[PDB]
Amino acid sequence: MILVFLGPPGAGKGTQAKRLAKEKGFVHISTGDILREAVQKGTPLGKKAKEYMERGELVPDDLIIALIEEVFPKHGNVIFDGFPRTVKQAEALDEMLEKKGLKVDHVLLFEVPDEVVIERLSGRRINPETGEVYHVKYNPPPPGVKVIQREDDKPEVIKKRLEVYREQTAPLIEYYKKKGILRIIDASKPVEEVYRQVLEVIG
Ligand SMILES: Nc1ncnc2c1ncn2[C@@H]1O[C@H](COP(=O)(O)OP(=O)(O)O)[C@@H](O)[C@H]1O
Ligand SMILES: Nc1ncnc2c1ncn2[C@@H]1O[C@H](COP(=O)(O)OP(=O)(O)O)[C@@H](O)[C@H]1O
Repeated sequence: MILVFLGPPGAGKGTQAKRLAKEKGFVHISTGDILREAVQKGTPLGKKAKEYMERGELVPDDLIIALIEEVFPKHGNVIFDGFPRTVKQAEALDEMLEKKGLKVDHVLLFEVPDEVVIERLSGRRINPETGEVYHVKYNPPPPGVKVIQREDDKPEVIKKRLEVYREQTAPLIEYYKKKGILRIIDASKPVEEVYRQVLEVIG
């Protein structure tokens, strides 16, 4: 089963993907996580992507399409988390899947208001060592766990990321509606409740 998680930054896509991957057996592909690793390792991809990421802009399509091809599994259960983010990316994904004899089975839209995701992003914290994601209110780190705030989780960058989502990524909702595989998740609820919706959609 191939899943696409679509929705604004901070909707909880990574959080749901990690739990679903562990409990139900999916490979989790997060373009955000992979890009951040590239920046940290100072690869040619990382050095180019950094400037876009830090300003809340999308990384150019050709770079992202290559990234995904590099980590594409042969078949089986996959969650695409934060990919595609543009129509060109969605077209490219369809092509990649086709050449592997695969197709997108469900696109889950994580529907949630901007005020909800602003609080989620502003309070998001990461353990730079384990990569585990926390939230200063909704999932605080335990005593003794050092965390950091991502550079792109600052207020002006959150604003830009949401504008970019509405401009370039939101059109994918109707792209996938036309194909008849879009399913709406209410992502404004607590983690367990969103997870049960995800499981209800995919069975
Ligand atoms: N599919 C993609 N296309 C273009 N840029 C991307 C893509 N995925 C991630 N990025 C870049 O990485 C940043 C953070 O990725 P994102 O998916 O928002 O991860 P997170 O939601 O955990 O912040 C984006 O704002 C953008 O700069
Ligand atoms: N349902 C939820 N309710 C409250 N906070 C959440 C929920 N899901 C995730 N979070 C927190 O919100 C932030 C964003 O979650 P994340 O999974 O990184 O979103 P995305 O991958 O869509 O950007 C994180 O700090 C996370 O701990």
